[PDB]
Amino acid sequence: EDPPACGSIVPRREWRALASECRERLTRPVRYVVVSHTAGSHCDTPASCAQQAQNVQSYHVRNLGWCDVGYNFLIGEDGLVYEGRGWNIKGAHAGPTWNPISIGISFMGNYMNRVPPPRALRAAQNLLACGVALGALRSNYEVKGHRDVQPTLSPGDRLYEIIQTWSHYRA
Amino acid sequence: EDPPACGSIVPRREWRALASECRERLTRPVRYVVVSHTAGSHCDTPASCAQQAQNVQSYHVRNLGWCDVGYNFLIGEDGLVYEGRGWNIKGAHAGPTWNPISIGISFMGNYMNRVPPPRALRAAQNLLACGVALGALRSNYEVKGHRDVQPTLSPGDRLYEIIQTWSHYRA
Amino acid sequence: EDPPACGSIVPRREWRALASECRERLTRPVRYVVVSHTAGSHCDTPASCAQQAQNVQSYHVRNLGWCDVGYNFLIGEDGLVYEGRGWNIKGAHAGPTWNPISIGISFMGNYMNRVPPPRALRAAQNLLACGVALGALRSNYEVKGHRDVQPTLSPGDRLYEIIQTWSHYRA
Amino acid sequence: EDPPACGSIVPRREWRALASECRERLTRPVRYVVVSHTAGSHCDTPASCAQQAQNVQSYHVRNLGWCDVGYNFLIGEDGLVYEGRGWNIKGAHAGPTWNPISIGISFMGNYMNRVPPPRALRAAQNLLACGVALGALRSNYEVKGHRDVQPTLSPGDRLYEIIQTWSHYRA
Repeated sequence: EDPPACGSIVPRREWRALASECRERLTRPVRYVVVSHTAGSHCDTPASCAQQAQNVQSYHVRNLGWCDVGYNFLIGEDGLVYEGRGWNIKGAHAGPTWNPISIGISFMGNYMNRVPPPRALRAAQNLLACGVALGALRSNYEVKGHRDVQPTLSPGDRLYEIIQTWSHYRA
Repeated sequence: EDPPACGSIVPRREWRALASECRERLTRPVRYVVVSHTAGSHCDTPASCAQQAQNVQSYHVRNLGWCDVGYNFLIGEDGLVYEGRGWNIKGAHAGPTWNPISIGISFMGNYMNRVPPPRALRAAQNLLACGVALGALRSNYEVKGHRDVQPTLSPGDRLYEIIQTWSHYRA
Repeated sequence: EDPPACGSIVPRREWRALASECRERLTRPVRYVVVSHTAGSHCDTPASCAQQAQNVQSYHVRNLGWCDVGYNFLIGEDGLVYEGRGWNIKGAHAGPTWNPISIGISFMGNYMNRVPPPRALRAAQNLLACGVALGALRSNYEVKGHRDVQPTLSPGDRLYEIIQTWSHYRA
Repeated sequence: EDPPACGSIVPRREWRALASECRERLTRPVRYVVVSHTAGSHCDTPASCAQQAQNVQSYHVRNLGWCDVGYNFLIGEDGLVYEGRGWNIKGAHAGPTWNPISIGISFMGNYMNRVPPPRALRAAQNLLACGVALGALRSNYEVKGHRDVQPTLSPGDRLYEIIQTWSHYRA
């Protein structure tokens, strides 16, 4: 358990992630959930997606210098949700104006002309569900697309195309 | 009326199962969950396990002439749960004295001397978790080994050896 | 084979018992008998008792959500023995360590400051005789006080005094 | 700011308990608390209760054969909490289904027709506030009546009426 029914999340110890060092904490009942993409390479197997998460964190830790991978959760097309900063550590993912008031979830890969498979979309929503259930996400949580809050191309034309569908998407 | 953060399941319409011919139902809160293996080939990709599902369902349908895949849910080493007969229909999985009062989930593989991967064990636990939230299983469901309800090595020595540690395993 | 009759037990059928869902079994011969009371309200007629018998059961299956009334037999001031889980299925009456190895007869009522009418005593002391002849009980079974194996006042204070008198009472 | 600030519990070695013999560990945060009552004699002086506490202990330890006073914490009408088997050791107080996912606090006495003094009602609540501040009790724990999970009158018809009023009582 991770208390309630938390839609199968892969713990850090499992994708061989480097120890975090982030100390800033999210004031908890979070309201917004910004959705993005990594614009990087994608993976369709648990093995390649654990090697892929690794690739993203190392770039964030070793190269850019941050305390840990900046997303709170990474979603692979292997239908699995990878753990990042978790439901409590404020993540660096949408800018200073949004990082402390929202959870950040990123779909691994670049979705300009490519749509993520149903299992990712499913894994994603299922991850939000265990969010409310946990008491980290207000049942009245609002999902904004990365574009919506920053001058950016992500989460890809196609991936942004679908998030507009979600019962919680917002203007 | 009552859905608390269930979990994510791969729909038959995705692993392309055949049409179910079963029309017999399980009476709702179900009290027992029987765990078993298929003593078949494992698979560690959403792709491969979309076939292993079929292999199992067709063997059951085409060769034993059953109305559908035997178990209510199949579980892959890929870390995803495959929908079998689901929470509503009675599956054929552990003798006539046990089939009408239990949910039968089965890890796809011959776990005689092979422990299933963490993500798989995680998949199953979470599945039963959804079970409760959804309301199909009692809050006090009782996970029982296959070999506990009838004469077989199933669900494999090492897999059985592992489920006895589960919070809901019983006598 | 020796018309072993002592059968004069009201059968589940007769007191309108809800169908049991219990399936684990004792092993005959069974060596111990734990005597408890229900600390509940007493009845003294085949009518008012098949009433209480139904009540004690709804409390065990409807409230505590158990697979059936927890005792193996219920004695009534009406002088009759009411079938509970019976001689073969293991009840839920004295805890993890005794439940597996013992039958649990319980007197319907609260014997903290009353002595069960002779009918009840005769009824029970006779019920044991049955267990013996049929084989359910070791010819030399040992009787225990509910409070003997669990922190409680059961089987009542004066009723407790009385059983310590029985031939088969053990330490 | 926010330091331990736990209320105060009488240590084991102050009321003289025998050495504990238990090794089974609770897994914390624990989310359920089951409120029981010894159903025995009350006390109202740090002297009489410290005595009463060991009575209860010998009974569970030498009589029943158990490894230590069944409960995790005993509440005295003297306004003081007596350390039972503590915050992290599995107790024997509500059968095999709850003993491992709950903490067991018992009010020394019998409240079937006697309301516990306010001090008592404040010592037990203060203890709970403590258990949350120490991360022993999940922040959103639920209080259950001993009788809501097992067949018994415990904690007492009036004490039971008292706790249902509680902000965490959730049957």
